[PDB]
Formats: sequence, C-alpha cells, structure tokens
Amino acid sequence: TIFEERHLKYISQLGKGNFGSVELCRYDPLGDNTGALVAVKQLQHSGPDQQRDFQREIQILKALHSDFIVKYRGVSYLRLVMEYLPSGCLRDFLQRHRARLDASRLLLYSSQICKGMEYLGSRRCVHRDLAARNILVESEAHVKIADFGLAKLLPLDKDYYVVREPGQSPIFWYAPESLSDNIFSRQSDVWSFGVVLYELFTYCDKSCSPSAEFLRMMVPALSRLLELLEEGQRLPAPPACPAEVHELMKLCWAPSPQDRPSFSALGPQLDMLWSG
Ligand SMILES: C[C@H](NC(=O)c1c[nH]c2ncc(C3CC3)nc12)C(C)(C)C
Ligand SMILES: NC(=O)Nc1ccccc1
Repeated sequence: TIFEERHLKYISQLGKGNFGSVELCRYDPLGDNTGALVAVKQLQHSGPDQQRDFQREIQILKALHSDFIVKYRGVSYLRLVMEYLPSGCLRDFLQRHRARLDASRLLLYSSQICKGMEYLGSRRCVHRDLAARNILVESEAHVKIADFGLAKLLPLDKDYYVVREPGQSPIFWYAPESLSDNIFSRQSDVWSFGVVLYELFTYCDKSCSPSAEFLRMMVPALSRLLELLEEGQRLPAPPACPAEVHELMKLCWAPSPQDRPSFSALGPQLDMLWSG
C-alpha cells in the first residue's frame, strides 16, 4: 500500500481535470521494465485547500471496495496509486466500438454503473461528477466508476451538500438544484446518471451530445439551461432507444429530487430490461 517514488517510472499522461493529473507509470522496483502498470494521481497546486481535498479523495477511495469502482492500490509520499485500465474511459470506448455493442451490452454497463452508485450511496458518498468520461472500462463486459476528485461524504444528519464555488464541469450533467443553488446529493447523482444513460444509448456521439442538443434548443447558457429544464424540456430519446430505457431517463430527470428513483430502485429495473 506504500509505493516508493523512485520505483514509479513515468510513461505518459492519462488525464487532467481541476488541479490534478493522472499519469501512466510502471511500478518497477527491479528497474528492468518488467513491473506492472499503474495510474498515478498527483496535485500540481501547493494550496492547502486542494491538498486537503486530495487527502480526502484518497481516504474516500481507500475505503471503497467494489467490483464497480476503480481500485485503490496505495500511495507514495503526495501521489494516489490506482489500477490502470488500458481500455480507457467509457466515453471513448463507446465511440470506438459502437458497431459491436448492442442494447443488452449497454444495459449491462447501465446496471454496473447503477450498482456502483448504489454502493457509493450506502457509504454516504456523493460522486458529484458522474459522466461517461469518468467511467472506466475494465473489459468488454465490465465497467467501473472513477474520478473521485469532487466526491463528498455526507454527514449522518444531512442528506445534501452545498458548495460555495461554482462548478467547473460541463453544465449539461448538473441537476437543476445544483445549477440554481449549488446543492448536491445522492439524488443529483441520479439526475447525472440519467444523462449517463443518454450517453450510453447515443454511444457518446458528439452530434447528439447533451451540448449539441442544447445549442439546438437555444442570456447566459446556465440560466437558459435552467429555464429549459424548469419548463419541462428534456433531452430527446436517442435514435433507436428502447422506450423503457427512455422512460427511466425521464424518471431520473424528475424536477424534484425526492421524485427521482433511488439507485436501489433503478437497479432491479435495469436488470429486468437486460434480461428481456
Ligand atoms: C484521468 C482519469 N483517470 C483515472 O483516474 C484513471 C485511473 N485508472 C485509469 N486507467 C486508465 C485510464 C485511461 C483513461 C485514461 N484512466 C485511469 C479519468 C477518470 C478522468 C479518466
Ligand atoms: N437532463 C436534461 O435533459 N438535460 C438537458 C436538457 C436540454 C439540453 C441539454 C441537456
């Protein structure tokens, strides 16, 4: 669980976001290039706010044990060591393998993401940044939730979180209560999950992406988006989307957070659709 920095060999950049980077490294204590590959997250900001957030991120991921959550491996002293999943993010996987993945497969991914989120909720963890770009592909038939950089643990007596600073994620995954009042909860995660369902069933095609649809539907973008959503406007059924899948999307997009189904309620429904 403790990795020596001298043994972590830099290979390439895997991603960035906020004030951290993820690097592909080889953990190579023999120094002969035979060591295993790992993904390593580090900060680039000395600011105590970020460092405290990163410390919290590590504690959260360390305590998460799920087949559907990216595996914590350890730390180096400053760096968070995780498993490396070469298939990359689901967003890119969907775009690339579009012609191989049928509706059953998409429903399988949906079910696995749902189960991870059900576990996350059981730990009082709000993810806050659920999106296909933050889901990793373990194999053809196995996805895992990643990117816990914005994740928060809910106090025992409170089921929601209010953030001071404005969000920095693409605005089309945010629940209306997050857009308007910076309110995040397990139910705003459900809203975002609705958008993930949309991404899955569009195969993250750019031309019908959440952004592309908003520019079509048409004063600040965030205010406009809030208005559209308040009016009851929603993303359209993806091309060839099963009706039942689209219905579940719309339920995830219930305007009031209390009217959205829970992940535990969504799970059996997705399993039923996958079997059917
Ligand atoms: C860069 C982040 N990646 C990670 O934290 C990762 C943890 N293990 C990984 N394995 C592969 C990848 C390829 C997609 C680059 N990313 C990660 C994010 C979740 C946003 C894709
Ligand atoms: N949840 C949802 O429907 N979001 C949305 C609506 C219109 C345009 C872009 C995104």
